[PDB]
Amino acid sequence: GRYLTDFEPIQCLGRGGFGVVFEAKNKVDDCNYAIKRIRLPNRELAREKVMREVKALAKLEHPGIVRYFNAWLEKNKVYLYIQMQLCRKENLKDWMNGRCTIEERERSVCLHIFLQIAEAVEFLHSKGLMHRDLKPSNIFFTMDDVVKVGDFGLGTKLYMSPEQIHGNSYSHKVDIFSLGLILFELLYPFSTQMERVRTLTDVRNLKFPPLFTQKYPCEYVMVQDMLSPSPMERPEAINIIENAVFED
Ligand SMILES: Nc1nccc2scc(-c3ccc4c(c3)CCN4C(=O)Cc3ccccc3)c12
Repeated sequence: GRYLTDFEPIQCLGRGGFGVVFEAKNKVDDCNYAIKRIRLPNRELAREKVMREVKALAKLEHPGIVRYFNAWLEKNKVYLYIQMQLCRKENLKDWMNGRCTIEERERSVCLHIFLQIAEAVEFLHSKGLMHRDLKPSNIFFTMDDVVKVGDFGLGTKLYMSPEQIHGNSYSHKVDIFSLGLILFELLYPFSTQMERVRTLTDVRNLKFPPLFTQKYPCEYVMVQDMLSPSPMERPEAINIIENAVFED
């Protein structure tokens, strides 16, 4: 089909239960792209849902949202292709892994990163959309270093709000919970992978390393709020963006 004819596959970038993402070079324009292939549901109503979802996402233009290029269908069982700007190999998880000391995690740089994520989320919320899948392995950097919120719309539960885990009804407030943990994680580097999971699961339960609360008193209170078991109590993305910790 169009994919094999117009593109040269380079490598596989990711494989969820949803679909697959490939790096592919367009033969005509010579640029490399990230192309997600999704198996389309056989049922009529489920297909219409997905096709409306595509039409909503295609309208999205924001500094913190990956640039969209094209979407199309191909028959084998039908597949939906979505062609997006190719971000860097190193995602936010990799970024944090390569910087394991306090000196390597400068306050300003970390907050500038978090702010861009938070602004992308605020933009989606204001449109009536939620992200649902905010985690460091799904947060990207463009070639020119702009932070991008990852794949969404159509893995660990470590960043997933309690209500979202339990299959309970939920709102945009789920993204705020995810934001809290990411803010903590940006400011608190880890020696080992096991320390990371040990500490993060505690932070989910509102139990904080005493060195974090003393070094980051303001953002501690903020993270505490964003991590309420009760979604109503979590602040709006706009409130977080306008918080005093992002003054300068
Ligand atoms: N863009 C990417 N660059 C490098 C590696 C990877 S791994 C996954 C992606 C990626 C990122 C974002 C998105 C996708 C793959 C598919 C759809 N999409 C979105 O952000 C959703 C969206 C679709 C259409 C318009 C706006 C947003 C990736």
